[PDB]
Amino acid sequence: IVGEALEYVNIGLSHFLALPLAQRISLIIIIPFIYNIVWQLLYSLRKDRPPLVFYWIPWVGSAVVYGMKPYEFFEECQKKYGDIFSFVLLGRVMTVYLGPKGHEFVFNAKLADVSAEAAYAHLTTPVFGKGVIYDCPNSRLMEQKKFVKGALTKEAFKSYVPLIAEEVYKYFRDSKNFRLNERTTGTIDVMVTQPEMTIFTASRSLLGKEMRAKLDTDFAYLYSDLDKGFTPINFVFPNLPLEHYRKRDHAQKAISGTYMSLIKERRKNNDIQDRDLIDSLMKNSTYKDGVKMTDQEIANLLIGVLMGGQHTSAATSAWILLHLAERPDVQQELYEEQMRVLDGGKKELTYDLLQEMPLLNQTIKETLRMHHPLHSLFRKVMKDMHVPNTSYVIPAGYHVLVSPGYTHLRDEYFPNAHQFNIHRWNNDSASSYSVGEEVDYGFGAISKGVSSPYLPFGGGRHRCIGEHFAYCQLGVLMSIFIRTLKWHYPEGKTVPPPDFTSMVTLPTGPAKIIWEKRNPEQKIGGRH
Ligand code: HEM
Ligand SMILES: O[C@@](Cn1cnnn1)(c1ccc(F)cc1F)C(F)(F)c1ccc(-c2ccc(OC(F)(F)F)cc2)cn1
Repeated sequence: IVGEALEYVNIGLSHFLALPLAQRISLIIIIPFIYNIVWQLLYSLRKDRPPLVFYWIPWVGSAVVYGMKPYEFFEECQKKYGDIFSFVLLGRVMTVYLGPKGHEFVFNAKLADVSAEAAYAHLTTPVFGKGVIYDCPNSRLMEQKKFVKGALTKEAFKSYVPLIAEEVYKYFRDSKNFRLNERTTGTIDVMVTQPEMTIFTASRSLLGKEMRAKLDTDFAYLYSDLDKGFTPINFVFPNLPLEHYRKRDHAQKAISGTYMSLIKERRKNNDIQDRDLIDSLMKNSTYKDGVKMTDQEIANLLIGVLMGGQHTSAATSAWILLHLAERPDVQQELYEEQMRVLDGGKKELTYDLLQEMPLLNQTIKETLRMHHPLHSLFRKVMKDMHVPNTSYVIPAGYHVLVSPGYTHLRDEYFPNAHQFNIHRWNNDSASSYSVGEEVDYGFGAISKGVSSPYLPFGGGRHRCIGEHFAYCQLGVLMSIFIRTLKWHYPEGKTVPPPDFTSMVTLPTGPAKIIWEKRNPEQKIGGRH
């Protein structure tokens, strides 16, 4: 008789349901925690799965450790388990593939194996709007990137350079952080100054003078609100009945409206030229199946590209200034190059002259190596993936995580990886370099191999299309900083650690530098 025993199963369940509320609430915690521990131990005998990082708290997983310092988490995991390992993150299973073969396994994954929009849609769509980037099929994204890249040409960069330089000189003249006509030395926070310079220069060149002029009004409040909405909290809390979210949503509606007003006002007056990205998106924003982007999708794609280039470029800027601020030898070297290429300052900065400043371009290159703005890129795995040369299978529903920024800081690929050395790039000062065969996913010919250990702009179909614009912008910025100012740290200060819980790996604030004018009596002309 085990019928007697199955009777006691029923009896035992009734006694459980009659336990005090003190013991049942403690059991609604103990039973998940123990089953979590038993499951992991049985999962560790699966030979068709990467090793899984142990963790106590269910659902949360390695969240805290990974979120606070992810490169140190990866290196500990890499020493324990090798280059392929999985870890649980706020409900998901993330399979990291570290190193250049992980660049290949993720960035070059078949379109049917992995989805970037499935990983990112809740991150970006609430900020940018609907129908663009990750709120549309991949084929739509590929052509959207063709549209934007069609405004990012050599000829456009030759007109952006004097526009960007004008904004920098105006910032030095008019901003309270400088006032170079009035002050010859001062202290700035680079996390204050660089996001401002970045949007001022990005607005003026990409969006035009009307949109730039709007940031001198109360309208700048809306960019701030929108900017605050650009956060990784959206991964788990995209829309909450909270106040930050309404200012964010209001700002998205208000900013896309301004852009549409200009779009419809320029099409009504047929004022459609070749000035800015707006004119280009107006002239060239029809998919190859003949559907035209709407005015609203055009404005949402403007917010996406402006927001993305905003955070990457302003963090990089801030990092270039923070590193140079303890390197007066590099400032000095960079300044000699300015004097040589620009005839002691008697030549006007041009896009062409920027391409003859290899040390300045190497400084950007070296900063992006040490401070890759994106420490982790995700795809959601759609179909079961076999990891080559292993017995590993990554089942559907997993995420794959690739981290070229980790590889940038490994000694085995960059000698003395943790030293800032622009001369590691002597005779290799180009933003990036397709080391062979190319391929086109819809937005131009890019590198087919993505095995490079330096991948600041990723690779494959989801590869950045902003790299030439960002060099142009940073190039002009830094060329004017160098020529105008020396700068250094307050006493006993140094490079800050990155913020990895943020949207980009920007420096922990406040990060102050002291500036002094090279020519205290030089004045900046124009009215204010
Ligand atoms: C220092 C500056 C920048 C860096 C290091 C950078 C880095 C990256 C990386 C790593 C990716 C790949 C993301 C992924 O694989 O999930 C990417 C994609 C992209 N970036 Fe950038 N970015 C920068 C600035 C910009 C700028 C200035 C623009 C446009 C003006 C831009 C537009 C884009 C676009 C459209 C994509 C495509 C994403 C996709 O296809 O899913 N970025 N960028
Ligand atoms: O790729 C971006 C940024 N980007 C690139 N180029 N310019 N901007 C982008 C792409 C196309 C655009 F049109 C605009 C745009 F902005 C992005 F999609 F948003 C993006 C994707 C992922 C993350 C990320 C942040 C934190 C993370 O870490 C932890 F721990 F999870 F929080 C992990 C991942 C940040 N940004």
